[PDB]
Amino acid sequence: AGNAARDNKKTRIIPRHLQLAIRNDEELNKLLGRVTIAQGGVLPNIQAVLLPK
DNA sequence: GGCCGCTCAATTGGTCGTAGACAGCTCTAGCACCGCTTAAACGCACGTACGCGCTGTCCCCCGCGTTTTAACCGCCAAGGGGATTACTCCCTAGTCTCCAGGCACGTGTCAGATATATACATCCTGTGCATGTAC
Repeated sequence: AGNAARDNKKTRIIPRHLQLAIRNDEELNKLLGRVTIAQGGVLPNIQAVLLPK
C-alpha cells in the first residue's frame, strides 16, 4: 500500500492504496475475495475488446 | 388344388428358496440424562448523563426533456467446419477375492502446561495540541 501510494504520486495511505495492495497480488485477492473496502473503489480495468481498435 | 389329421416343440400359469434391509423389536446394559441439591454472577430493573439522530430553510450542478446521427443490433442467407450417430472390435473397469501388513482406535497410568489466586507494574487509550498533506 505504501509503495502504491508513493508510485501514484502521493504519501498518505488511504483506502484506494489498500485496494491497490489487495488486487495486484493474487494471494491477497483470493484471501479477501468478496469482502469490500470502504471508498477503495475498483482496480483500474477498461476492458479488452471494448478498448477500441 | 385345397383343408384338416396326429405328433412334438412351444408360450403361458403357481411353489421354492434367498437376500436385501428394514421394521420392530427383544432385550439388555450402560452411560447419559434427570433430580434435587448448594450456591453466586450475570441480567434485569432502574434511573441517570447526553450525544446523537430527526427536522427547519438556503442554492448550483445535477436531473431530466428534445436534438441528429453513426455504429451498433440483429436480421437473413450463405457456406463450410464439425457433432452426432452409425457399428464393430478391444481392452481395462468391475468385482470379489484374499493376504499380510499398516496403523486407527482402544485403553491403561503418569505427569506437565494449563487455569487461576492474587499480587505488580508498565502498556497503551482518551484528550489535547502542534503543524503539514491533499485538495
